[PDB]
Amino acid sequence: TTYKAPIERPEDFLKDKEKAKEWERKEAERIEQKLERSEKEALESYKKDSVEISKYSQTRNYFYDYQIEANSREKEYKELRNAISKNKIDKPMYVYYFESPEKFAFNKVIRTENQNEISLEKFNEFKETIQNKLFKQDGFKDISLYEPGKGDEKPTPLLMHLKLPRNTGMLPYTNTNNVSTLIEQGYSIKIDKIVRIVIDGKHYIKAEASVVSSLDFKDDVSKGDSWGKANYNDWSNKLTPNELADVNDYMRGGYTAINNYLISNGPVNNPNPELDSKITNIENALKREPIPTNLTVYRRSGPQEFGLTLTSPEYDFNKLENIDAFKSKWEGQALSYPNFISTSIGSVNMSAFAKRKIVLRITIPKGSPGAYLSAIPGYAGEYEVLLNHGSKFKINKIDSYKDGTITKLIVDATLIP
Ligand SMILES: S=C(NCc1ccco1)Nc1ccccc1Cl
Ligand SMILES: [Zn+2]
Ligand SMILES: [Zn+2]
Repeated sequence: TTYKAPIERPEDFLKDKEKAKEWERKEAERIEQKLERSEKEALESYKKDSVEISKYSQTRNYFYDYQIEANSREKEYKELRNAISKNKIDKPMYVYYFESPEKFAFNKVIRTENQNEISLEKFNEFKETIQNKLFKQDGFKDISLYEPGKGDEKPTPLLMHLKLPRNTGMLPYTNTNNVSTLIEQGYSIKIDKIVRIVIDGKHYIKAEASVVSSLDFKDDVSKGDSWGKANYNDWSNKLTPNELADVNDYMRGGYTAINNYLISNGPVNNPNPELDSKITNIENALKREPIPTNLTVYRRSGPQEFGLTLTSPEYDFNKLENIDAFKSKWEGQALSYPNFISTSIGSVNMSAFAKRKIVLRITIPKGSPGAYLSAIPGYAGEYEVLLNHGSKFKINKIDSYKDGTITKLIVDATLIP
């Protein structure tokens, strides 16, 4: 039943640097024979501009489809992405890399770079920050295949020991006299265990991390639409006529009256049985065929969703103090929506919400209520997934990016069951 690999390796090289580097060099030479000339050229460009190429691969998919196509960095992105995808690994591989604790919204400082010790207080604070959370990792990154020792670069107090699952793209390559391994990331990680370790008198937190598989179509709306239609083409027929009629009414513009009623706390202030009945039916419809796999969706959120307005000075994310204030208020916090929440399987910008500065990137766990409404023909919504009213979201991490000269935010959140 097991595939025999061309160059044998264990799942983890552990502290064995010599054996890891030997394997990595042999793999780099082996995979080089599978690469196309345009793929080899993309790898050469990568070594001369890795920082900018990596930053581009993190946020390229948030633009309009025509902007992605027109971007001068897109050709290089596609070629380097294809190169890594030429070596999907046959069995899991544990990798190692140093990470900033800020990557997990930990701002209390594990220890300063010049400091040695890690207090029990900071270790416990870090544990409570990362426990029971998923964190999206995205973009090109170089990783190591063995545990660092004395002679190795250790730029932070946090060491990631991450299990890459089978079929993850991994590209070992040569760079002048050295060898490195490139991955594209693009998955959720969970930190299962943290331990204090000592390397040459200095203390580090070693984080045992694993990938929690999910669908994330990003700018590939065609692939997302195929998945949505494969799972929800027969959804309309699973509903009662009243449920289907209320879902249809909502989709055709009834969402304004229903959601305004929910936002205004209408069930408490002025109960409307006709609106309550529609809400009941739509909620039931969303529970008929739960989201069948962990799924990432994207919502271009209005400032009112985060207690701001279009003219609020706090909504100007071009100022670093406004980003820091937003992160302080929302990172690690829960956000509950009284209304139904429309999202898209695509991360691309859309003309209807062109100027919205907040991109809510939601991971929906398997079994959540929801439905791919765009499986119903002739609908305005773009590749739409509707989430149930009253949904709660845990905000895990917030990032920023530039959309032209306007700074926008990416809010990495998880739907709570
Ligand atoms: S940050 C880091 N590894 C990640 C990496 C590979 C290339 C560039 O950055 N340090 C390290 C060095 C040697 C062995 C193991 C580790 Cl974790
Ligand atoms: Zn010590
Ligand atoms: Zn309700």
